[PDB]
Parts: sequence; structure tokens; C-alpha cells
Amino acid sequence: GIPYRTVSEWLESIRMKRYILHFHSAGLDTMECVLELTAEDLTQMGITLPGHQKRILCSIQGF
Ligand SMILES: [Cl-]
Repeated sequence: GIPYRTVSEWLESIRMKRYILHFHSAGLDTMECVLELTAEDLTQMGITLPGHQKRILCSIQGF
């Protein structure tokens, strides 16, 4: 990939679309915006549950 074309498609595929507003209000609206995200970025974004951070960060590493 990137094997996803939209942030929304990517999040849905990893079952984290519950965090879609968190990504948009932090101005991350394309796949290229997310490639270098860290657990610190997620926390600051309000995504703090560790298994969810892991789900998201593992997915990006898997691209
Ligand atoms: Cl993109």
C-alpha cells in the first residue's frame, strides 16, 4: 500500500472508526497525514486507551 485510500476506510478496516472525529479535529484527513503518528501524538489527540493506540500504531506499521 498504503492499502487504504481514506482515513475513514482505514479506521473502519481496523474497527477504530469510533476515533474518526479525533483524527479530523487534529487535522489528519488523508492517509499521508498518519504515517508518522506516535503514542504521544495519539494521547495528545485524546486517544489514550493503550490497546487502541496499539491497534492504530500496529496497523500503520503493517502498511
Ligand atoms: Cl494521502
